[PDB]
Amino acid sequence: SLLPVPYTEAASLSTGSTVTIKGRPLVCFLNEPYLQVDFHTEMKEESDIVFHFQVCFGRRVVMNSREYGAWKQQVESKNMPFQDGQEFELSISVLPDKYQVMVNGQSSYTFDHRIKPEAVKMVQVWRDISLTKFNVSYLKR
Ligand SMILES: OC[C@H]1O[C@H](O)[C@@H](O)[C@@H](O)[C@@H]1O
Repeated sequence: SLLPVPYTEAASLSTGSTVTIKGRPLVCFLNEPYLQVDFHTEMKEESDIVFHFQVCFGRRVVMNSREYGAWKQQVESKNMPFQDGQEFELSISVLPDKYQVMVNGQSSYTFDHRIKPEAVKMVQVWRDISLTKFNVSYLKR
């Protein structure tokens, strides 16, 4: 809807930064829609990924990083706070030791930094969703 998907935005992250994403799945969970959020080191899609967050609605969540063109140790979670056919609010906060992911205001996943957050230069949100809001908090030094 509001914003185009794939959605790409140049960004700068550091401790205290928050990325808020608002959207909804394009189809019911039965058809297994996906949602993917990648924090890139460069403005290009082929660049490395500091934090890869992929949701298979109703199934699982996978997190990883792509370093020097290679995927690393994948982390899998079965925690599924997302609701079928519902708008969701996803917020990713940058803590000193890791990323904390909140879904609709509830802590749901964390991922220890593998690469310093300062290496991020772009964020891309894509797959099967309509995007209504994308915001990066630049209120701290
Ligand atoms: O999430 C999908 C993507 O990240 C995983 O963590 C890795 O195993 C990659 O091989 C895979 O292509």
